Amino acid sequence: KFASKEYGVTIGESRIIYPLDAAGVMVSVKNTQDYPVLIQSRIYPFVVTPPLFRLDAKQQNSLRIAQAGGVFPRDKESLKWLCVKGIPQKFNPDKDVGVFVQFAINNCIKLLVRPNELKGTPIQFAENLSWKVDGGKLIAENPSPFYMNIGELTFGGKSIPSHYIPPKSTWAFDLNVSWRIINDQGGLDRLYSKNV
Amino acid sequence: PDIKFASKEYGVTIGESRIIYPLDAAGVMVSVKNTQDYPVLIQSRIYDENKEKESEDPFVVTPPLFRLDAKQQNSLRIAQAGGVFPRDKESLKWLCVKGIPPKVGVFVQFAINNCIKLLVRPNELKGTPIQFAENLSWKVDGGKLIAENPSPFYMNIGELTFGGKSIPSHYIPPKSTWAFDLPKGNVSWRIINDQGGLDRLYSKNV
Amino acid sequence: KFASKEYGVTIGESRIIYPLDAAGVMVSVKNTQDYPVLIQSRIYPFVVTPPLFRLDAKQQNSLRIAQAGGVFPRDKESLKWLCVKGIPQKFNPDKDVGVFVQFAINNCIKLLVRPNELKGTPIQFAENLSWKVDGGKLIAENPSPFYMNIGELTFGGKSIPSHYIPPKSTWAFDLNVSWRIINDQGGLDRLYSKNV
Amino acid sequence: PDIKFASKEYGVTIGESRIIYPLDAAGVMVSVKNTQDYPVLIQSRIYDENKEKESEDPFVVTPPLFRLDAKQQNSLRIAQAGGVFPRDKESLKWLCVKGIPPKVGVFVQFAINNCIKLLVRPNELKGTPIQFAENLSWKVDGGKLIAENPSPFYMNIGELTFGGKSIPSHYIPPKSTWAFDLPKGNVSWRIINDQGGLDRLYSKNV
Repeated sequence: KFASKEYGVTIGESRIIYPLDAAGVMVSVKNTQDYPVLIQSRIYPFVVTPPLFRLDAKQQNSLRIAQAGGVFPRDKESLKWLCVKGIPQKFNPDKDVGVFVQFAINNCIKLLVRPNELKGTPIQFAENLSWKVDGGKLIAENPSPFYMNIGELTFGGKSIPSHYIPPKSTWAFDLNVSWRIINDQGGLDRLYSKNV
Repeated sequence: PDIKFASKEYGVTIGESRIIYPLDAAGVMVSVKNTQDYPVLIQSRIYDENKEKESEDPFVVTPPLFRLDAKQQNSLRIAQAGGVFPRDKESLKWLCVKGIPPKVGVFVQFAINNCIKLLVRPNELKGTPIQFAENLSWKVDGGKLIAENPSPFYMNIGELTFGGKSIPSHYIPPKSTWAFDLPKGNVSWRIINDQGGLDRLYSKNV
Repeated sequence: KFASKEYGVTIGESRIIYPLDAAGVMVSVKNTQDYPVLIQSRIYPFVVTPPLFRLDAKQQNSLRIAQAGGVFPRDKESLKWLCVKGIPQKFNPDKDVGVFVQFAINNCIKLLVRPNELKGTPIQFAENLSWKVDGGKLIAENPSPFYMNIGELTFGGKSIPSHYIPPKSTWAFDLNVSWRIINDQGGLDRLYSKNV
Repeated sequence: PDIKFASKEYGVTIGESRIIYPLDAAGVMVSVKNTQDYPVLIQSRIYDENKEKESEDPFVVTPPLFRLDAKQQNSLRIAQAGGVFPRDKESLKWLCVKGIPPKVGVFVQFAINNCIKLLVRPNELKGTPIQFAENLSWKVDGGKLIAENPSPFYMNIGELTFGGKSIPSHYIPPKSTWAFDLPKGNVSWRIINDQGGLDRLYSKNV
């Protein structure tokens, strides 16, 4: 038998905002191990540069995200994912014998694509969510041009696993509603309540 | 002693998230989220790179101890319990949230200590870091590269080279300086903006 | 997602021989980590001493295995298992931030109970295994008073996951036979062949 | 560099297995076993605490590289490819067998480097370690506890105390000595016998 569990939390939101129609954006990638790693980037259209490079211990390097430049919707935000993979004399039985480890790490930040033509900010629209219940699931609708990053969500005084609400669209949660979205200062915006 | 396995976000960091605390606001709230599908016990605290760990911070989080169920999230409440802080410049604090087990073979337990920057921003402060990145000046002393920051903001640097050679980035504290180590014998830099992206390149000679 | 695999082999056999009817035996337990651990022992009758104790980094301590002294068979060897569990100022964001680990470890050596009255050694009896096939499984019989520690086992030129063969008893394997047992020098004894 | 996670058998060692190689036997065979239910790649070699790792040993294992399937076992073949070794005393070698992968989240790989003692025993040597445990003598020098071993065998010590204080055990090489570190300022010991058990206690004054 060999078993492992991981314990920890995500703090806040992290995102890259790509302003639609910009030649591109630059993003830092820092290796914080104290050994060399091979960094490989992909997006999930857009294209990332270099698609593959070496990073020495404690060093950082920039990446350039840039858009193929095909049709994007102009009425709303879109969501892509940037994923960055990192890959890595006398005999002495106290040094040499035992268990040795290696690990590969795959990271993904949201890459948020925000058309220049779009009005205001998520905050200004957070109240305007409305809610309903269907085939057992708690459905939320977002009329907003923005993704609504749900950070606190209670239904009938009991809290529901969060998830963003795509703009001009809907999202369906598993089981009176209150919610807070996440503001552009990593923080939680104010609370709202509604009915069904 | 605590056996350290990896560093941030498992050794690979994209950009840098930050939290702004508007000085003498009653308090900010922060989302915290358990990605596992099993319960996690959560311990939160504020630290300062200039204060001893055991000692208390003027700033405080709530709940300082909280069991969080599978996939669940909770809000933390950061509050300045009346410390005294400068009006003219930013102050850096760190909110850390550590997970732990709730109460033939190996059973391994990985405990993630996740810290994010708490940037204490006086409201008597107009503009943003973006508008001050230029103002950095550079100097070499006892073989260390020294950055002077005349501005009220922290310059969270994300790209640094000195004579083509890339240097392990750090921040430069406001109205203060920072000393970088060298390898061999012109300076170029980018700070990290709010879009979580990198700012423009600037260059200057020592 | 979080996943881990372990890669390694068992070398040879390890056992404690308890000579039936002895006041007891002594066994070393060494902690090879460089930190303190809490050692807890159990047997799977017999009794182990201390049943629970602290062991500093690199230190060792003895354990006394001793038999309740109830009825044991005298015609053959018996098999018990000894299992030993081991349980365990300025802030600086390069030292303090990241992933930290702990692990508990549970070890089991065979505890082989060998009556004084018993003749010879496994080696002298290794040839005397005989084989058959039934409900799809490859069955081995052991007429020997000893456990036969199978270390190499091929059937129709293809190798089968090993397992000991209890004495005056039988064992059934999943799917001409050849086999080697393990001698009391950790090594592999000679090869034999039979039919069905 | 290789990132070390734990030491032997994950930090908790019961007794000590050994392998005896009868000097100038053609070769001994050893069982090796994959407990996982997935394939493992196996790399075997002999080392000497007195030779450099990269350098070749007179002794050799076969196959030096072997993929072993789920739950499978294989025999290794240790052979003295005509080195020159003393007839009068034992020599210690080490057979090491390392496992490796065959060719959102973390994927972790634990690689176990398992070594067992290869005790090269001349046949011109009657008796066993058991019959010589008594012959150890002790001495204190520059604040180290020194064991003299006049015997042809390795005294694989499994219990040592000096003035009630327990000392991290080691072996004492035959017709040679060993130097133990101290903590504070009478000696008691047990070697490890063939039943994998501990021998009788002996005591002596420096």
